[PDB]
Amino acid sequence: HHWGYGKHNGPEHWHKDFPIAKGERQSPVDIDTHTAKYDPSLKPLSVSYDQATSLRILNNGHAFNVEFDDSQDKAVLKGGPLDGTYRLIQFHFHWGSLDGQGSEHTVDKKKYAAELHLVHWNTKYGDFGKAVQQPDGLAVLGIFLKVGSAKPGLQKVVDVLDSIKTKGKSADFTNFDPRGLLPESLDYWTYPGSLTTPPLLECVTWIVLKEPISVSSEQVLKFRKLNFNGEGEPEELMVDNWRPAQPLKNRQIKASFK
Ligand SMILES: NS(=O)(=O)c1cc([N+](=O)[O-])ccc1Cl
Ligand SMILES: [Cl-]
Ligand SMILES: [Hg+2]
Ligand SMILES: [Zn+2]
Repeated sequence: HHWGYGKHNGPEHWHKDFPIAKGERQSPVDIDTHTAKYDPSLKPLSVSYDQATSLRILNNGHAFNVEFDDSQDKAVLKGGPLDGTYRLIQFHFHWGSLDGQGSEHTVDKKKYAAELHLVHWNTKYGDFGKAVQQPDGLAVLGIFLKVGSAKPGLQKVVDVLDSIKTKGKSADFTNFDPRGLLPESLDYWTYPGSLTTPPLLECVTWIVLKEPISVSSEQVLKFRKLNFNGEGEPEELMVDNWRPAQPLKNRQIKASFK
């Protein structure tokens, strides 16, 4: 009985094996744009993905990960609310069964069709493993996806999904440039949070971009062809793999823009 997104193992059940699910800084959260406050103390956000080196793509049972070689100082996120440098290790998405839902964070209660998460670990901690034992160990750059015009830079990911349909399958995925998945503006909202998936560790500084990227209906439709199940098992489409908004509690969301 592994955690998942179904009726008997979904978000409302996670707290049993992962008590921190009811913690003080859980993610995602609803971003109330009117309550968010512009923060002058925030420094310019820096996303440097020019040397990013992808290795492979994997269906892990709850989503698919595009993994990067993080053994060297490449693909780094710094500035903004961050102290020091954070290194990109992987990115993945959360999406719905319909265009009207799919994102984890919401904006004034609005749900987007999907949400992209670029995961980075604080280099001061040596590696990802040690980083997730720290309150400021991770930084996730979140980007909303809406259905409209296709995103050319996403097609290479879409076309390889047919090879990793079921849980456990992986495939080489080199030379993929994540810069092609970024919107024009880096305006963002930021707050202290957690992993949105078990173990739900509270080590994340969330940086959610205001401007969504547009992807085509065809592209998201292919995301929905993936399977939660492993090969040879009854088909359970990989859809609605998103956790709903959690209590903001003692937290303030800061905006990088006026
Ligand atoms: N959703 S997330 O970005 O908080 C996240 C997801 C996973 N995952 O479910 O593979 C690992 C790390 C992080 Cl920070
Ligand atoms: Cl597991
Ligand atoms: Hg999983
Ligand atoms: Zn995620």
